[PDB]
Amino acid sequence: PEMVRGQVFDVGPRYTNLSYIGEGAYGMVCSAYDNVNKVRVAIKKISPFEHQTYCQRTLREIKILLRFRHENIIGINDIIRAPTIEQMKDVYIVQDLMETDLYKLLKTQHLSNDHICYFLYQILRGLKYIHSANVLHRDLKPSNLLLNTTCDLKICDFGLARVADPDHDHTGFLTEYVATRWYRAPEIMLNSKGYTKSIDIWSVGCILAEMLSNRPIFPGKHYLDQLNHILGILGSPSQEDLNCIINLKARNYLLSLPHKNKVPWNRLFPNADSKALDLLDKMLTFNPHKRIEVEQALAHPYLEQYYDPSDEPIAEAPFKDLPKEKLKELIFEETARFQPGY
Repeated sequence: PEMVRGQVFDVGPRYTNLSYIGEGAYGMVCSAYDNVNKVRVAIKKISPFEHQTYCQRTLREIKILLRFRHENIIGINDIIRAPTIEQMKDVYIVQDLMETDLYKLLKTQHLSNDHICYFLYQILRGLKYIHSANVLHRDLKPSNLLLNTTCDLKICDFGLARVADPDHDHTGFLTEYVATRWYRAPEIMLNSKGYTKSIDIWSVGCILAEMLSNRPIFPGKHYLDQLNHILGILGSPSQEDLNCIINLKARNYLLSLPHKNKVPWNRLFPNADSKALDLLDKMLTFNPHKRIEVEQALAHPYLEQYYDPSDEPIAEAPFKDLPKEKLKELIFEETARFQPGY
């Protein structure tokens, strides 16, 4: 069995000539030569079975990626695992090799307005599909937007995804949250569990801002700091927006802050296309009920050269506490289609 950094990475005989990429979110990633399709691919080794949280996230990711089929969403090409539950200790997920990601690109490359426009279009087209499936991604950020050498953009990492549940979105002030801090919507810190589509649009708006300047717009260092970054640019919420926040601790926190005026986008982003900044404003709207929706964003004048709703498909099959032993069996079942025979 082939080794990579002295750990087993046994994908053969189909996958050979391995090169290390990284130590992943949790699990090692290599490129490898696919000897069937005659192209290099990406492979991630996952070893989740001792922990119910890792079983849950792995199962969730696999079920979603296998159900989805869209040019702006990473697909699963193959899944390698043992023929029996008892022998199954790792799972290998095979994807198209994506040479970079928006995180890497932003650390080194100035993006043209044409690239920003194209990347935003692709993000929203993929997101239209995800949301049409009643799914929230909940961890959109540059490193979760993969790109290949022709700049095809594919959303990945559905580990924190959920079925949308607006009727159970409410919670109290300072309720703990798991998704990446810099791309969290203001309401997460105030009164939201992140079970509405508007959570994802905020993250997209953060990404657009980042594309414009190569720097995160709201780099908070700790839970409440993230909200305070947001308010520093958007300015104090209006009375009407505060009236929407019934929770007293959340509303009173916002009323305790000194009045702060809006920082105009065109001062933050003096080289930006004016239509890009109009769309940015609408995605980075404090009130989630007033925030633009994905399909509305696609129809925005900024994207008019790409907008084509007939070429922006929706999902055919929208989605509607298990011990790790049951989750292992479900992962075994979910990966069965890739085993030799059919």
